[PDB]
Amino acid sequence: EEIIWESLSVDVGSQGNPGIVEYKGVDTKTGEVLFEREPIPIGTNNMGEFLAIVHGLRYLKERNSRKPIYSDSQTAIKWVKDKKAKSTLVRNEETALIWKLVDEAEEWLNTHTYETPILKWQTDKWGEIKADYGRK
RNA sequence: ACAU
DNA sequence: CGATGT
Ligand SMILES: [K+]
Ligand SMILES: [Mn+2]
Ligand SMILES: [Mn+2]
Ligand SMILES: [Mn+2]
Ligand SMILES: [Mn+2]
Ligand SMILES: [Mn+2]
Repeated sequence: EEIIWESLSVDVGSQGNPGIVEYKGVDTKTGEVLFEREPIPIGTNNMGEFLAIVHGLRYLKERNSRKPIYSDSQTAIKWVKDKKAKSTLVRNEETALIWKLVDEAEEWLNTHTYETPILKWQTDKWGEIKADYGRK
């Protein structure tokens, strides 16, 4: 209903799907960019959406912040809840990097706690999430 | 049918 | 038009 402006917004960006994947996190209120992941040669949109949330959790935890995280990805929000990224991406040499990062993100979830609310950004009501890359 |  | 997901 109401945007929680005191929040962190995260989003994937890509060149192809599967393709080059990156992600960033921004202050929902100001748009200030707070982190940006270096492009990963091959990944899926949903893997990046997932890594973005987990990085957000780790970022806020390190800084003792209780802000929620917004993501526009139904899939990634569920993967984080389940602590299991059920990606269909083949495991081969090409995809080894992204799969390592995803496996490690899952491992972090299974060994750490958080109270961070993970909220659905309501794109249909509010427009693009503020971490969007503007490529669509 | 919803979300990317 | 194609792909990734529940
Ligand atoms: K969107
Ligand atoms: Mn997104
Ligand atoms: Mn795994
Ligand atoms: Mn986007
Ligand atoms: Mn367009
Ligand atoms: Mn489009």
